[PDB]
Amino acid sequence: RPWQILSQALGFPNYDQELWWQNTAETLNRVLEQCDYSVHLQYKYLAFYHKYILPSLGPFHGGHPLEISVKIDKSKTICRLGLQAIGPLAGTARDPLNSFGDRELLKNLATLLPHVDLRLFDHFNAQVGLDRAQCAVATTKLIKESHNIVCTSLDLKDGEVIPKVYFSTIPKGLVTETPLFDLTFAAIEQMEVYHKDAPLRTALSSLKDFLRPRVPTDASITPPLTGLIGVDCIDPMLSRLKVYLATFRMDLSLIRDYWTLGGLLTDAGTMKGLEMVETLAKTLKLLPFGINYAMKPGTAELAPPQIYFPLLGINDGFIADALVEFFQYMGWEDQANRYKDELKAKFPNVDISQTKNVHRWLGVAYSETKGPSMNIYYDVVAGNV
Amino acid sequence: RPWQILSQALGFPNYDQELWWQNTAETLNRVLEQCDYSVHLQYKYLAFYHKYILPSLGPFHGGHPLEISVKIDKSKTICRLGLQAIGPLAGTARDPLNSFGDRELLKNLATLLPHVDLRLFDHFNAQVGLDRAQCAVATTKLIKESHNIVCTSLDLKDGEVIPKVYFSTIPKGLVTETPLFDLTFAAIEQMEVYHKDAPLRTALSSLKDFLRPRVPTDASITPPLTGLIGVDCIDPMLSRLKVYLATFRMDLSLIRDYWTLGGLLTDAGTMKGLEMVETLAKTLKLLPFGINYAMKPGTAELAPPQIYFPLLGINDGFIADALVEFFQYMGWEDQANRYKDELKAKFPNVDISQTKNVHRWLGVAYSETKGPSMNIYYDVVAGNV
Amino acid sequence: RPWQILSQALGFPNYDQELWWQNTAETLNRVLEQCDYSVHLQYKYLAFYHKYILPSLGPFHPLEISVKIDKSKTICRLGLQAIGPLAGTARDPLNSFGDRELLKNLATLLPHVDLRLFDHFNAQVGLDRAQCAVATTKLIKESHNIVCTSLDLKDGEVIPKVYFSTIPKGLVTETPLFDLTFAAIEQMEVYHKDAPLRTALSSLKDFLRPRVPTDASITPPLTGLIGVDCIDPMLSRLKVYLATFRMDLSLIRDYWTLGGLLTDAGTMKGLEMVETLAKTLRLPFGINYAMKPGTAELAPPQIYFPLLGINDGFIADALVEFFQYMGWEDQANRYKDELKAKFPNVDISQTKNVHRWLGVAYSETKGPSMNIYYDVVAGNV
Amino acid sequence: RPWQILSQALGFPNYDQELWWQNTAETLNRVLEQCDYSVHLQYKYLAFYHKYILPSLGPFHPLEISVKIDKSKTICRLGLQAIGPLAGTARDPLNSFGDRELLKNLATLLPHVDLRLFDHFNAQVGLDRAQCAVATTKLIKESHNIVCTSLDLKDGEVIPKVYFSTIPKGLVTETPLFDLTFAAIEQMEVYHKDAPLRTALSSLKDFLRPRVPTDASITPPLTGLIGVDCIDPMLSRLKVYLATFRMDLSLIRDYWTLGGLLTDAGTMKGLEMVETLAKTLRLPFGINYAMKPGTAELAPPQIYFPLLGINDGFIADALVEFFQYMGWEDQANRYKDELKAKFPNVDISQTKNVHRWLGVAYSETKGPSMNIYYDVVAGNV
Ligand SMILES: COC(=O)[C@]1(Cc2ccc(O)cc2)OC(=O)C(O)=C1c1ccc(O)cc1
Ligand SMILES: COC(=O)[C@]1(Cc2ccc(O)cc2)OC(=O)C(O)=C1c1ccc(O)cc1
Ligand SMILES: COC(=O)[C@]1(Cc2ccc(O)cc2)OC(=O)C(O)=C1c1ccc(O)cc1
Ligand SMILES: COC(=O)[C@]1(Cc2ccc(O)cc2)OC(=O)C(O)=C1c1ccc(O)cc1
Ligand SMILES: CC(C)=CCC/C(C)=C/CSP(=O)(O)OP(=O)(O)O
Ligand SMILES: CC(C)=CCC/C(C)=C/CSP(=O)(O)OP(=O)(O)O
Ligand SMILES: CC(C)=CCC/C(C)=C/CSP(=O)(O)OP(=O)(O)O
Ligand SMILES: CC(C)=CCC/C(C)=C/CSP(=O)(O)OP(=O)(O)O
Repeated sequence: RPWQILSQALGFPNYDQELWWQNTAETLNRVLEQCDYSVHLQYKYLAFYHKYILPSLGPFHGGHPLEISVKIDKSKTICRLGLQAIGPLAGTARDPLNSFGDRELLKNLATLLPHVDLRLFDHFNAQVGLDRAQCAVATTKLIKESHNIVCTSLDLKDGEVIPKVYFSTIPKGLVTETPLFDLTFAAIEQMEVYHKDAPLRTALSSLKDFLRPRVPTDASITPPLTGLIGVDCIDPMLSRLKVYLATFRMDLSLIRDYWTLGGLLTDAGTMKGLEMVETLAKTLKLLPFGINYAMKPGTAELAPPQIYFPLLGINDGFIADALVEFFQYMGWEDQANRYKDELKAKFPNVDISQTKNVHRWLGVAYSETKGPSMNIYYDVVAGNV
Repeated sequence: RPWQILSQALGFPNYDQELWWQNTAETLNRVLEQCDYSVHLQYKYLAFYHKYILPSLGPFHGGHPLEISVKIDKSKTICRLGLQAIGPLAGTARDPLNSFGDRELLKNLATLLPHVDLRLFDHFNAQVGLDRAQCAVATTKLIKESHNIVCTSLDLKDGEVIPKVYFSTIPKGLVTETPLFDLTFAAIEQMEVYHKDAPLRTALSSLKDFLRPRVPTDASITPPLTGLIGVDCIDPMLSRLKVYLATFRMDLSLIRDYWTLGGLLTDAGTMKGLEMVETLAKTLKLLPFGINYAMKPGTAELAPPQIYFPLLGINDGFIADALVEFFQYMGWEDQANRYKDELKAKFPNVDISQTKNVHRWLGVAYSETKGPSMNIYYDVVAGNV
Repeated sequence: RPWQILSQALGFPNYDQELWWQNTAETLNRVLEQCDYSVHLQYKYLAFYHKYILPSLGPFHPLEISVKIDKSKTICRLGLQAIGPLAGTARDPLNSFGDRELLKNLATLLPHVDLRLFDHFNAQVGLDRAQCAVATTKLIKESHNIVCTSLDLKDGEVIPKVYFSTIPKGLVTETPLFDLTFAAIEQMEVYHKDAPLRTALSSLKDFLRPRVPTDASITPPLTGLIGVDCIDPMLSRLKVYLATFRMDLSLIRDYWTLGGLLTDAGTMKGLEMVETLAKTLRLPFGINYAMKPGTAELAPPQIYFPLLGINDGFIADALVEFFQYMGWEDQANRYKDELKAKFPNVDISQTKNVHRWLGVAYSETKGPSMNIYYDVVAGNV
Repeated sequence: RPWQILSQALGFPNYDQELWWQNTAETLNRVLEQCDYSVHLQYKYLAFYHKYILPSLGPFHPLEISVKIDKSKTICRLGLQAIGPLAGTARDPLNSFGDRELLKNLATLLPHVDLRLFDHFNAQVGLDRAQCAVATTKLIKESHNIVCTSLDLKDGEVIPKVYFSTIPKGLVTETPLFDLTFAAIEQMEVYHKDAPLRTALSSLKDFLRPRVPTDASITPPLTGLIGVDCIDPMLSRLKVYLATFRMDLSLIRDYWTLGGLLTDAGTMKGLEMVETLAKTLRLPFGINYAMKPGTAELAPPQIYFPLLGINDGFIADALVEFFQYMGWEDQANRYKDELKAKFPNVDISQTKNVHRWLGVAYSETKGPSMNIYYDVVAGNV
């Protein structure tokens, strides 16, 4: 009902927006129900999605697909939306790298939401953004669906909408012929919060020392590489800063290396998470792999990253069986016994035992305070067509 | 909650729209609850009001106030919205009679709602609408809040939105120096449905014979007069056509004359409704009075009109006591025992025992098939300020 | 140059609008120059086209630019199908909203634009959603349209006109086209108060009754379009258009003279001219009968020759020859060069789709006139 | 005439936009003519102003048109405070969104517009919602603004500039203005990679340290504005503006020469000119120190004389006298007539608010220049 009511109440300004809603909103409503969001929050979020996200999605120019993800720990499941906002001139001479859509979205969110802060967005836009002529050069040197600089996620947590943004470093790297490592840390080392917070500066210096010998010292795009910077759109002093590595090679040895920061982290917390990540890899027998190093102001110590396993081209029925098995290993019997039925109900129009593109990523995390968590990213449109 | 959730989910494009929502939507949500609309329909209608009605309302140019009305019979209470849509150039040289806002609204409704039909709107717009130069002449000859030709109501019935429009005859009357009676019936006699439906033509001819000697034969604006034409925005063949009289004089004798069509209607149905209307007038000891004659294709017989009692300048605490008394007379004990508490809860920010502008109209009706009904029109903004 | 300056000053809200401008506005600017509109009017009309027409055009009948040529002057006109943002979907299957949106915007821009006739014909020949969906089943997939619009760029103003198709209501109601055409006209406010129009129409009916279908069929000749000016109903020309596939010298005489009703020298001079043009030279032929309130007498129609599928180099040579016959030596000596310059990105000697219609007219007061309709996009791609 | 043609072609989406056009566009057209912009550029810039500036202006600092006069030419510039649709409400208390909306639209219109410096300074001196609400308690009710914008109408292009106020972040953070100004500048990408800019800035700091507050107070002279060009950071002039209430011949010397640091004949020729202008002649005085990447040496500032509350007839006579002193006889003989013609709906001899600022500059390569800022609305109402 909510996704249908809102469709009857609001209609659509054009057919593209209708088509996006007809191929996403039922799934979104279902995910929200399954995660135990109340009716009022289902309406909150679907209304929000209708007004603010539909027009950002573009036509039904080369972007990553609209992704709904779930963050699962033993207590609860939190839903999140990941998108490439698309400007109305995206991919044309006037906007070759689609540099305006995501800021338009965030500007609109800043007058909607009382706790959204654009300062980190603006900071990183100044540091890794490009002018028109530089965007045109970057399109010549880039695969035709990487013609993007920023993208956006919306965490649907505690009855609020929490935006996050990701800035790609590659385009400025290609155009300026500057090493990715240098332009990443230079952009970070120029933040206001960096200049006033000793713990962040320590955490970063340790991260730099780990990354220096593993990533390129030259201007090449040779993995592993620092390809993305992530921030929360909140007070700079509260915001997690994230450095993402992209790489094509992952075996048990590189997992250990990335997870522990090459032997720096040796505590039982780290090793229990490591065992869990190694087990997951074995369970899957497994786009680049991602590694996400997270830092916060007021914290001098690096914690283990999150590792993202690409799932495109692996059968979704197998992934679902694999995840049930893995939830059993974790002692999450509740999650194991519903996952498969709940997956079928999110995507009723396809048979998951024949698809290979519905599960896209599986991110893994351990914290000592919070616990272990499972992040599953779905290509929503691929589960509705 | 729904009115608040939608405010958090959607925000506002400008301050005027926020201010309208802050002074209407809580009351609207409360009315909808009191009338037993489910949560899902409360969201349906409030979302609708947010997207479609807020931008039509204009700044927080001379129009009638946004009105929420309730239609009460013993079974149920139906909620309705009445508004003057305001175009963005309303009252300026480019649009002196605000001739565009209501059509903009209806165009938007025609792509939203599957059963909305514009043919009657367009027909009456062709017959009583004016060009720019004629609109400017009419502004010279009109009171500065009658600078309007059409207005709109939205019946919120059976989980649907049913639009109705009202066309004022006075402006074309003033500008063309044509009698109001003539231009009203001429416009009606030119309808497609009139040309093909003998019963409507009979019903109308009886109405004409009753109205001819009571309203002006000349071009004057001397009451009683045919001041408004009302239609439903549905298939012309299903649509009720309504002719409204405005007048300043009402005593028991004119009530009898209007109610029975000067002795034409003499059945017990008509006389029971008459007794009820006479009692209501006595109970109130009572803007013009309105009389609304309703016709439908396939019906050759006129039924008694609805009579509208203006309540502006009478104390709202007295009206509420008066209505409780009157609901008792009718044997509607349920409605009598809640009316006063429910009224206070619709308008918590004012003390109704001191206001005089919250109740605006009280319309009365009797049908033999449906039953007696009570129509109460509230100035929503006056109950929130 | 104006079309380039306005591009630099205004930009585009989206790529479709840019593309329409990049394939139409240079030509439009050139037509305006060739017709001797001043620089200020070139800017007036191109700025107008940018703000009001671009968004009506939809994603990138075809946008038509036409020229009305008599010996004194050449007047430029734009003919379009406005496209609503939900056109062709379940919510708007016959694109019934775009043209009214355009006209509402014009009613606040222009002091003399009147929507009463638009609204009257919309009420009479328009359809509701469910009837629009039935009509889409029974119609070719590019005739999913009810109204279109023209903008006459005359005397430094913009004069709108609208055209209502009768075919959809015909198919849905299974009513003869002749009956619904005249029924819609006979219901006008102006018809009820103007005897001369009623007479003129009764004579047109008497001529059309035995020539068009008495049944519900869509066979030619047929009353397929009603045209009105968006001005005071009492000043507005009402036009009834016939569409037909058969035209020979005998049918020309029949249509031109209303089957022998018109016999004056005015009529016969125009007849000789129209016969010659035919000799000099697949969409139907069009015949357009024009009536005005206060006029009881029918005049000869305008006849539209379809030119789609005929080579544009041949049409140009044919037109030069014909302008010579008329004693318009000036128009004959420039036509070919001016045509090349309107459409520089294409070779007009290779194309078959640039010239679309050639309408012809005679008046005794004004004179003979030539109306050339160009598919602008086909001369630019 | 262009401003009238564009009005007829484009109309207005709402009355506020009409009103702004009816009180600004005639003047803007007249200024452009007087400065010898061709008809095509008059249309370029008025069409631009219609589409992009009107909706930014809000409901009907004040919209300023300025002229930069040297002996060769006069260049026209527009200075505005863009106004967001929720400006001044709880959702946007310091109007922090309008100017970025305007610049985003300019970035797709114009090929050379760059937002990196805009974004950098927005991150450094901008505030979140709760901090914007605190600043509104501590600020006069028309200083509820953080950024404003100018558009230089030079060489047939539009060159945007932005100005960030430091005062709000100052009040909210209780940080000295001097510290936050330089901290924001010292964090630029270009500062970290350009030694000459760092040197130029260090010399400016050394001059400003003992003259402006060391505490958090808002007392003069103070660093109140940072100005940047919206172009490649490496080409962009960075400007630090002082606002002060006290100016005599001694402080002029002090500001002009950087307290004796600059002693060359270029500096002293400009100094004589600025002294004369002062003799010839309540908002503060402005002093604008300009730096560029690749330049290690500070040049003399531009000094802005406030003219609000002084009679405009007297200012005009004062300017004629001063153009004579400069040997600009042409500019002296037309100034007064050209001023009357810019503002025909008002009598400029009765007004005190039309001329707002008079900025003065010397370069050795270019020459002396005169910048006159007009409150356009005050010359039209
Ligand atoms: C801009 O980031 C992307 O588009 C991602 C992740 C990514 C990021 C960098 C890179 O070199 C390769 C992949 O590539 C994807 O296919 C994808 O789905 C990504 C992603 C997914 C979810 C999300 O919230 C952000 C990015
Ligand atoms: C256009 O109609 C109005 O504005 C009404 C009713 C009316 C109508 C005609 C007239 O000469 C005097 C009053 O005047 C009112 O004050 C008012 O509230 C009217 C009304 C109210 C509700 C509604 O749904 C339609 C009209
Ligand atoms: C709805 O009318 C059209 O689309 C026209 C003319 C037409 C009109 C009726 C008909 O039965 C068949 C064709 O068909 C065309 O191909 C075309 O170019 C038409 C036209 C052109 C210009 C104009 O102002 C109106 C219609
Ligand atoms: C925020 O800056 C302004 O609004 C200005 C200049 C100013 C700047 C800083 C300050 O502390 C006091 C005044 O104050 C004015 O009255 C005015 O007209 C200013 C101005 C004018 C044009 C321009 O391009 C920028 C600022
Ligand atoms: C291949 C690379 C480097 C990254 C792509 C992986 C991906 C889906 C990144 C977004 S991670 P995010 O949704 O923001 O998750 P949290 O870090 O807050 O748990
Ligand atoms: C003074 C005059 C003539 C009329 C004003 C009275 C008024 C409030 C008219 C709208 S009546 P309406 O809401 O459409 O009620 P229904 O007839 O369907 O019951
Ligand atoms: C009806 C058929 C088959 C073709 C006619 C083509 C057509 C509608 C041309 C426009 S006629 P129009 O431009 O409105 O010209 P005028 O009658 O005012 O001279
Ligand atoms: C800072 C004070 C008090 C007044 C200055 C008034 C002001 C900001 C004028 C604009 S300076 P601007 O137009 O940007 O001119 P240029 O420096 O490029 O010559």
